[PDB]
Amino acid sequence: KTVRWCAVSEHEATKCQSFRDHMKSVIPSDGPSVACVKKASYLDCIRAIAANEADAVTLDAGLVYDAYLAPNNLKPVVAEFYGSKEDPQTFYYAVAVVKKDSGFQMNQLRGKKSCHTGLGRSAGWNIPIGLLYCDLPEPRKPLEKAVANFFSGSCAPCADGTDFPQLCQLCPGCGCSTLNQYFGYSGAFKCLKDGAGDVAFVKHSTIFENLANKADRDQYELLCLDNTRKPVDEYKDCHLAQVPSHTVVARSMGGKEDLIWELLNQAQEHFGKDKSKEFQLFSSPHGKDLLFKDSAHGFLKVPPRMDAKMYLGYEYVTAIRNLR
Ligand SMILES: O=C([O-])C(=O)[O-]
Ligand SMILES: [Fe+3]
Repeated sequence: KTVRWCAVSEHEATKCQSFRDHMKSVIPSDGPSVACVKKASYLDCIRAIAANEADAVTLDAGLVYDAYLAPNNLKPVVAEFYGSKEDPQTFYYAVAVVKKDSGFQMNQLRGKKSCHTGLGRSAGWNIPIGLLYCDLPEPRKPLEKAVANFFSGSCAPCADGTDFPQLCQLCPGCGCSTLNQYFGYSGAFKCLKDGAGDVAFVKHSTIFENLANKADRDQYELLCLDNTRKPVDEYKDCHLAQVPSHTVVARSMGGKEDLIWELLNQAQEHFGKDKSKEFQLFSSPHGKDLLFKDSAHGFLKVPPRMDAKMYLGYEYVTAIRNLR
């Protein structure tokens, strides 16, 4: 059958079209195929899947939690893994990247400018805001406003700029897709690189995906929880938290989870890491982290009928619930 993949905005749509075309060039007419459904935000994708208008979309773990809530109740079916095929990692590190010598520690973030990957995402929001919660000025609810008040300007993609204007000060409109150049891991990093923000809440691989030369990376550092700074290569001993890997989600009823796995498992063999000169699942000339994360090395099938809370784990679920 055909898996209707939900692509968010034009860059992902282009990659999705290529995914469909290349799969059809190596997969038999009776094999798994992919169709593309374009949406403006992951939120529209979640709704589309619940409404039987699409079948699959890859989501950051914080969003996987949101997708599980009523009335969507989507479930994780295929997880990304990082690191390498030999040593698959079903988690990653949330870090706070800053420029060398900017003069401030984690406990001095008040009044600084922040670059977030997006509202509700693991490394860019849930983890850092959860750690800074008590530092935020009262009233702490709504959370978005308290965060806007704490920093002196930010970019929080997907936030409502009408109600929380300061959250889009660094990226007018707070676009929830790659149409917003400061959206996502690499978008938040660019926000820091360009000088718009003072800190970028991203993952441990982010700076390495954007600066190939160590000499350039040496101009950046990481904020550690003990209020000290360390080189970007020392993230294992200077991170905010470890979080679950991104996962493809689907409906619980008539969700096609078996076909989604068949599609992706065959796809990673044909177009996975370093497999093809024609197409790549984990990179693209059209942008970074389109459909799947560039840092992913493959996919693993989620255990039978597992729901979001169980997949995420008690530690991360507690982190989200405590923040809220
Ligand atoms: O984890 C995050 O912040 C993301 O995926 O954007
Ligand atoms: Fe993420």
